[PDB]
Amino acid sequence: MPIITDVYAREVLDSRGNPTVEVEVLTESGAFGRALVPSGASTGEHEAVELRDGDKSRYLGKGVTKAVENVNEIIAPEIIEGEFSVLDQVSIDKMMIALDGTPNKGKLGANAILGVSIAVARAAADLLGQPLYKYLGGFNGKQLPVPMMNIVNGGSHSDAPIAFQEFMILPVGATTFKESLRWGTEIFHNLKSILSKRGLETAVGDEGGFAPKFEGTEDAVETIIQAIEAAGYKPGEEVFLGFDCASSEFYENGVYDYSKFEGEHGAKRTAAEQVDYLEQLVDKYPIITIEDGMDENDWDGWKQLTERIGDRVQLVGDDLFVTNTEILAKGIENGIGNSILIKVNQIGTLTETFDAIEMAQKAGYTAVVSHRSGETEDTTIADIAVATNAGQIKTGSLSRTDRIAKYNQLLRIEDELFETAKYDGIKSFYNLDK
Amino acid sequence: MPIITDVYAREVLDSRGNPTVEVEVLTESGAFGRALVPSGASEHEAVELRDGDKSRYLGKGVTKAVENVNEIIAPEIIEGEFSVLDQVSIDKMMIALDGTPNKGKLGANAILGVSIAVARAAADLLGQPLYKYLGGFNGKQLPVPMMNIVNGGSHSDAPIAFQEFMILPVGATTFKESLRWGTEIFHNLKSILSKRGLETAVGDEGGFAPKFEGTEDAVETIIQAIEAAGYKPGEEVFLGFDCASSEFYENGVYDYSKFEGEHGAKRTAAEQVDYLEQLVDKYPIITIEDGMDENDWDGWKQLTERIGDRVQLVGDDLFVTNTEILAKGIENGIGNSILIKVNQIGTLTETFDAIEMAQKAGYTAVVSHRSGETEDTTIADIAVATNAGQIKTGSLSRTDRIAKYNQLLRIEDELFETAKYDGIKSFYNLDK
Amino acid sequence: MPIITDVYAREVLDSRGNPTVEVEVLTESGAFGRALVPSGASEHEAVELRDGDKSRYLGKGVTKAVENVNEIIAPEIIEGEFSVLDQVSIDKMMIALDGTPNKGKLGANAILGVSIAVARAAADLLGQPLYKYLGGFNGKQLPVPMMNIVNGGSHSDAPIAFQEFMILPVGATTFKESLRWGTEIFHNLKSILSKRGLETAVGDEGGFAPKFEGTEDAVETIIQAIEAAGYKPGEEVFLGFDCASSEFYENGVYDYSKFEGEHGAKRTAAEQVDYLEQLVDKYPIITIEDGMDENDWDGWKQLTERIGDRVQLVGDDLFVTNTEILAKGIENGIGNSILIKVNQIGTLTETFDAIEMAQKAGYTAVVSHRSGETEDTTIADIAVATNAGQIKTGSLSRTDRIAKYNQLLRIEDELFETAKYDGIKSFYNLDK
Amino acid sequence: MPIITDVYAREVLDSRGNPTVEVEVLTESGAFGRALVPSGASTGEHEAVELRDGDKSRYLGKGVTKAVENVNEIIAPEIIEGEFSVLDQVSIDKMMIALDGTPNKGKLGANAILGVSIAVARAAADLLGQPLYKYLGGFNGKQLPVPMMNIVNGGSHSDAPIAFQEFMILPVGATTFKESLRWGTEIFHNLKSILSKRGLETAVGDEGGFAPKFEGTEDAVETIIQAIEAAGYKPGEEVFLGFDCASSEFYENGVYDYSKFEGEHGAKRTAAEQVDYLEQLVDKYPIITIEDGMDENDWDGWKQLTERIGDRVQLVGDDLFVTNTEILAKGIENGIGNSILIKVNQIGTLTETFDAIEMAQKAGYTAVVSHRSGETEDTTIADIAVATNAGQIKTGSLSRTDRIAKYNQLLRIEDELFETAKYDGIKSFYNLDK
Ligand SMILES: [Mg+2]
Ligand SMILES: [Mg+2]
Repeated sequence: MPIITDVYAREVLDSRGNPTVEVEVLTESGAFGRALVPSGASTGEHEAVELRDGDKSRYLGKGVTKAVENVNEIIAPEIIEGEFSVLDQVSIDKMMIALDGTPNKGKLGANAILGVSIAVARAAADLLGQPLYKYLGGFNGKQLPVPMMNIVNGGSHSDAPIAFQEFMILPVGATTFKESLRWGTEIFHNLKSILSKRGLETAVGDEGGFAPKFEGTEDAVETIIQAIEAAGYKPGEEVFLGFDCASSEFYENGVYDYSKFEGEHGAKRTAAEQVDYLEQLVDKYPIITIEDGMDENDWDGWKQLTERIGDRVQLVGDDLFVTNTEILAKGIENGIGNSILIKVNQIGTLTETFDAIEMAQKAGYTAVVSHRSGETEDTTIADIAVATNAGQIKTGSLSRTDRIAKYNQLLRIEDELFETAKYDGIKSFYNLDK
Repeated sequence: MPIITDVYAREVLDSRGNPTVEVEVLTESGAFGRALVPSGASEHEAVELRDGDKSRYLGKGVTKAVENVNEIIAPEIIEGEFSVLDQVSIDKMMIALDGTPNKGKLGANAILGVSIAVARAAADLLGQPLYKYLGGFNGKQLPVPMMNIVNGGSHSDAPIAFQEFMILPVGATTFKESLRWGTEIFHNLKSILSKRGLETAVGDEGGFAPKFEGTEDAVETIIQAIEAAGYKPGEEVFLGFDCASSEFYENGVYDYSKFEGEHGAKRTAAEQVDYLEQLVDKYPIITIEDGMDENDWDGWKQLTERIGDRVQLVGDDLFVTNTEILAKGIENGIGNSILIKVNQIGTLTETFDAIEMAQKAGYTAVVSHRSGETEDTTIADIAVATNAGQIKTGSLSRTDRIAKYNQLLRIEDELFETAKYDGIKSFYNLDK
Repeated sequence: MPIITDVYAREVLDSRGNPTVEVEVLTESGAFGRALVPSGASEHEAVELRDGDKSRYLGKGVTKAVENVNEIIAPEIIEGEFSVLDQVSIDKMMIALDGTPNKGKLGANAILGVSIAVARAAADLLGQPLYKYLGGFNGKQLPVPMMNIVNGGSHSDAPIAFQEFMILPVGATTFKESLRWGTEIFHNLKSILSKRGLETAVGDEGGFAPKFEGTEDAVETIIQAIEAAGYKPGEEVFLGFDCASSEFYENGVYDYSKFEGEHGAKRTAAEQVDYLEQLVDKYPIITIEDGMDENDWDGWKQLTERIGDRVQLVGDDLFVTNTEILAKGIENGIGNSILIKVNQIGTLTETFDAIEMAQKAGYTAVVSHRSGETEDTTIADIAVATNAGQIKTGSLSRTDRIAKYNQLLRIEDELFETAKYDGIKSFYNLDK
Repeated sequence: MPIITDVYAREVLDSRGNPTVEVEVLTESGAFGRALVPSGASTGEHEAVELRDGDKSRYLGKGVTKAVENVNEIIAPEIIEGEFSVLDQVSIDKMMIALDGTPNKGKLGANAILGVSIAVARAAADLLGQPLYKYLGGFNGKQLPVPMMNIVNGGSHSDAPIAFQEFMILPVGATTFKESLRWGTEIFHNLKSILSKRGLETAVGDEGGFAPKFEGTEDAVETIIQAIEAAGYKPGEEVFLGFDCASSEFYENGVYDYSKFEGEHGAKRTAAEQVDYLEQLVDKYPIITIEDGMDENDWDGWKQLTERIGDRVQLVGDDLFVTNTEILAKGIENGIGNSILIKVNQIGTLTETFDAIEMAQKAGYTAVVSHRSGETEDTTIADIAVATNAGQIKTGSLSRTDRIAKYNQLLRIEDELFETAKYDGIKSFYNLDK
């Protein structure tokens, strides 16, 4: 029954219109799994890199035929001839890491390897008749994540004078994930009206949120607040706010240079002034989470920021950790941050992904599983959040199926869990004292 | 074994963030089907059921529809011991159970959910690809895609009357190649827009709504993106419109001033035809959807006599996926193509009847998406099952659209050397 | 197929010769699970049900608990048609069926028996090793074992206050190697004791209770056995205590005179901390269990501030595998590790919640045996399922202990090249 | 279905902390059996010898990697390539005896061979859906054994001035095995109190019984009696006593030298005086069984002892017979003893074990299946006693799971047998006239 008999990859498209890898796994008894890999980075300092073709005359160089070939001609024959059972996730993942033989995964491609890794796990779940989350996390996978819902974009994703890349709402005060999703959409739609009445742009970006021409950061925040209240919810209690500052995008030579995005008179802040500024914002607005508040290399700044607001505010390393456990470990040992953004394709296997989540959790950090800019109809990250009782997810705004499909999968998971389902609300932030 | 043992509905979300119905069907032997219903309409149209509870989802909840499946439709199926393979008796039974031509008591969305999920479960039981279960052994023709790229009319702040502008990669050898071109043209257009300082964020169907100066600006810029990607506008890639002329038609006149400024022409039926013929003569346009008002039957006649031999004329608002109205169009020689919106008629059986009617009249049947979509890909399989030759399932952005394209890629891959992509020969309705 | 068709309990014996509960679960398809319950306690603790019939087993019979399974719990499961895979709903249902927080109406031992046997049967149905069914695909980390070797306090006639002395073979490469070392050290100690004319018979946990002269004699002799076996006390093998200080704590004072003669120090909270720090500075001690009284929260704070960065401080009596109390310890920064006794909380679900809480607070969760054990090996699989990193399951003597060790050997063997043994890195709770 | 497809051995630990062999057998249809071998002797005169590694730097020379290798590299390939069905116990056992080719089993190791032998039988029982006892003994295996329960130790297992190695209680007067076990524990626990009140040692030895510092043999016996009575049972009727004298341990040159263990003034008895002494003890105390009352080589003494008390007292050869049927046969032909201790690993296969039991039974002797000092979680000897309607077992005191697990298995066997179960009490001693 469980021996893997076929592993097949093909070229398909992601939510941005760019090629990506899809892999299908079949066992001798006919259990089946399909995996679609989200967009990645083909160059980087510390992450698994995906393999692109570079053929300027197909898909503007973004085709993934090489990665597809590597699956079909290198990985699949090793798996088939090895007679691996679909249940041996870790050996298969370890075999693929060694077969690529680079820390990068850049010989075979992180996209090739991950497609296989997830396809196998899904096939195993199908074979056992298990919901994926329980196969991945065992019998006690039951906690639905509080979602970080992208609502407004800035920085390099906007023309408006705003340095922070993304603003989010978090419906922590709901009692079920189902309710939390509802609130999200109500707030989203109310915001759309408000923007439309103001004559601002209503079309959406990659994450399915808005990038309107606000006057600045406070305009943006306060308008979100207004949308929360207009929908009938309370900002301090039921719905909270979050940032992805992506501060690396505007940091150079020890200066957080807000004028890269906020125009001539934007503040040029030192590390100590960046912290003061974020503390001010947090004392003013009901902000529960900040991603990349300091630069990916400003560890002293991260330290300062963690010492100052880390007891009562979640601080998420994205560019800081890059889903790398050697870097996460150094962060943990130095008391920097209290949360890590887990991007599955940035590390490249399910096994390594679960090791990062476990490492994070065991240090009292939160592990927030994350979408990419180019997503697919794959809903695996919803199952991973519940499998690990992660307590949080970041999978986009409240439009576009590349985002909504994950929310739908969470609805199905909560439904199926029935009376065993758990939604911890504010207690999901176990990384926080106050 | 094929007897249906569970029919279960659930409230989920569509691509616009509004509630829709999901239905799951199981047979005694463990075969499984899931359907999600696209966004619809709450005359002459199957209607979806919305809750109207101002405190939930702004009145757009579908708990009553979900409840109609679980408390009314499911027990009828289950107690009736219907086989999962008896698609037509199940659909028929649901139409009778609802009792109104509207499908308004149970909801088109309750009914269609079941209808699709039953078919998918049948395909699962039989080990068949869905397109082959639906269409028989000969379902093998991949559609030329109508790819939305620019929006106007009420979907834009720009002074353009027509609602959609489309590209059609007819000249490609395979569906796979044609999809590639779509994306390359689309990405070239994107960077041309940002180089002109125009807006790049997308709407419901994953396309652009840029502030162009006018209809000629939009078209000419689409053409330039096609050429900047290295494809020939006359032969490899054609253009298409959805004018949605019903939107700017008031009191016997096509009032472009509704969307196109203060000096937009007020146009008579004869002047519309002239303008459309002008555009067709001045640009490589192969299809026009709703070029005339839904009730301007005289105008439709005129337009079909004028350009029908060489341009596809698609009724959307004109036929509303209603076979009574389609029959009348055919009998009176109006149009040469019909947009099929599965949730607008409400069953798979009626959808296939509607397609069959169209095809037997020498019309093309263009299976279509809705503004609010889902992760569901059934419309891809319908297109191939009926060798329709065409599909309209959005731009090259948003998984709500791309998922359908991806499913066509899997279908073509699976079909291997039996797969067919006709290109310009897909337009069997066109005398030219 | 996964529906539970039989739940059956039976009176058997534990490793001390006292009655305990055995439960067997069967599914429709023939999948099978057997659990045996370890010895417990008849406040803030799940309680086991004892018969109290002075004419049977000296009042320790469990016929009423067995009867609660067979006449009350089983029919609820069977009539409810629970799937064997629905571990959390079954446990939840049993908690509600009992109704008291104690688990005192049905008995923690009735409930836990069912809970474990259901999981084992699920693992059997799925063809999965139990650690993988319980923990998901990534359960692969073998625990460093806390190996009891010498006993004191109320488990010895010798003048020693602390109840247990342990070795930890942290420096080993594999669990297999670490188990080997345990046995070699233990057998070397045995012959050193018989060469000194000291007692060699073993207690409940398979260790020794020799009449040493004092606490320094015991420790120094353990170290010598470690060195006589060719291992380095500082790096390869560390020591550990279970002081069980609650035992000699009266009226605000740690009264070593309870066990340590007539001139054993009466010690204040501050003087306990000093002494413990002294020992830690003078010997390679990596863990202390219950170094302070179960109710001396101020003292625990003090001790954790003092040595918590570099010594593991385990609450046993302090937390009583109760998440309300654990939460408070975490909130107040007391301890850095919790002893998990599955029968002290009473379900697998609550056990995993308790472990999860601990791990998420940066605490280690040390799965534990009880004085009265059985041939059951589930705690081995729990340790690996949760990648706990540690286990406390006895000395290197008695199958009640060795069976668990043997099961860890099978687990490691089965895991093959995926198996992990972290050694000193298992102490992720320790800043040093 | 029944063909053996895998035979696998590994190193595990016994109840004394020493390596032993564990073997697992699988058939093509997935029937499974696991066997753990108890401690043996690696040298001997007349027994199967187990194979130890002799590597002084692993497990102090007691590792069994060689035996494990022999299973995996010699026995398993013969079984797999031979395509033996799991049901052909005797051919497989005969094949292993010949493959080792020595009377000792010392080439491959008695531990290697037995592990396989039992694993196969268990797999066969699993394959057929049969309780093991019925597979081994056919449909009429239904008699629960009267247990010989170790309670007090002496001789070389004690510092106290007592020559006899072990003292036992036998709850012959109970009506079920279940009840008989209860009585055992009640007596055991009562004895523990009494000893504790006397200030004597309460820790346990290998068999889970006591080795306290009694004044001598009578002190020991009478204190056991006291514990019987204090628990509410009658010494002459419900509970009887037994010995393992292990008289070989203190015999030399025709002298039973009690001073080897009972100090300066211990009696030095001739063979005729040993018999008188045992007869005296039996007339004084309710002793129903004596193991190795005479030396393993003192056949004339054994004769004398059998002629004198053999009609009314059970006399068990352990060191005398060494589970060897050539020696048992000579004993039977010479009228020596009336019972034999069956140690499965001393002979080395299940087949040979059943031949010894059958030989014993057919001579009107009793066959008492026995534990070893180093035991395991294996419960096979419980099934063997019932399979053969042996009527007696010797599997230790009433503590330690290495002992209790056998008692538990007997409880399960009795339970499952239900109304067909049989516990003969005193009539189990069919070898006795009076
Ligand atoms: Mg239209
Ligand atoms: Mg303790």
